[PDB]
Amino acid sequence: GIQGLLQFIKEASEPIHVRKYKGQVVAVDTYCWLHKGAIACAEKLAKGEPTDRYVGFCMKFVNMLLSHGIKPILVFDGCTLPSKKEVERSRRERRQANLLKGKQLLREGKVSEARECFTRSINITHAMAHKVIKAARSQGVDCLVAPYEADAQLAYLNKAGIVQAIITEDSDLLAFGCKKVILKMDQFGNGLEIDQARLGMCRQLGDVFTEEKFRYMCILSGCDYLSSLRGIGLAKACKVLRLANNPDIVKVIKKIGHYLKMNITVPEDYINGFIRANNTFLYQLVFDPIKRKLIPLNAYEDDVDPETLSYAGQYVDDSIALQIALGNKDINTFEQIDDYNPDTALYF
DNA sequence: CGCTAGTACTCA
DNA sequence: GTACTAGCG
Ligand SMILES: [Mg+2]
Ligand SMILES: [Mg+2]
Ligand code: NA
Repeated sequence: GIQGLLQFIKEASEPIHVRKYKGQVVAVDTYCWLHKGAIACAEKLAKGEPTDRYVGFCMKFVNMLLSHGIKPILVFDGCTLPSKKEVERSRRERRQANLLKGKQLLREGKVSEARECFTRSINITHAMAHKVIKAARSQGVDCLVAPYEADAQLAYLNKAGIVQAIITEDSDLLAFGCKKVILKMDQFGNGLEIDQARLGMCRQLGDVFTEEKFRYMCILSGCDYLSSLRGIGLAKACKVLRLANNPDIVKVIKKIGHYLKMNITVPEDYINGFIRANNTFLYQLVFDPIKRKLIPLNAYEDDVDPETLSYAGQYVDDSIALQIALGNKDINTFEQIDDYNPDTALYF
């Protein structure tokens, strides 16, 4: 998530209703809904007790979309990104800590406190996601498990013209170069839509409305793949990018002190970290639903060697990739949990 | 004014 | 994943 991006470009947003996309196809960042609905039954999840409330919670939204003549594509997070492993470890430690503390408060008598910790302990597994997948596919709703981050997969589906809008809460979708993003959507169909073309309505951006410059800005402000230099947020990064008559981003990164008059000295590690972050935003592996193969989010440019981009996700055989995409192969255990086949009983 | 980091929150 | 803001440059 880009910390503060939604508030920074709020002039590019407008209140809409999803009836706007009647007859069209939209993709869904389902893990948001999963995280929301899991909270309704955090006690049972923490205690290990069985619960299927989040399933109905998601299917509620799904049916809401279906009622307005919309075809929703539920997209799920797949395997872990090495380039994001920091935030993943952080959140893991967080959830585990709140879990142990929750158990402690459970055996201390503290009720609401332990329940709160349980809310802050929920780890969305592929099992729950697969419950939602079966529940959705039972009603003809297409589902897709990304090879890695759902963000990149959604971005691809939107760029490929397969879907016309992305339903999510994460601002990263804009940094991935999505055209239309529906945020803050409730269970009725009311949400805030940010359009890429409307980024020009943001006076603060300046000439930083192009996909490349916008990406550079989001990265420089601080993303999930790279922490920002101390003292650098959205405004100063956008300032740097505005005051630059140079397409070569690296030289600009080095001259950040000049462009800001802040006397900043950049570490040599941060340059490579930036290269890696940009390469992750650009070339993270996604799954083609049509050709059924692992491709990068954007086509490889001639100035990059795919061999060096393992942190943007490593390749597997397209059979495995397809079985993952269908939700048959467990993301964690890598063992088969289902045997669904889109041929026997999208992807056309 | 901008940015970091801590707090609080997503359900019902 | 989010929003809010007190402390501070
Ligand atoms: Mg995501
Ligand atoms: Mg993201
Ligand atoms: Na920052």
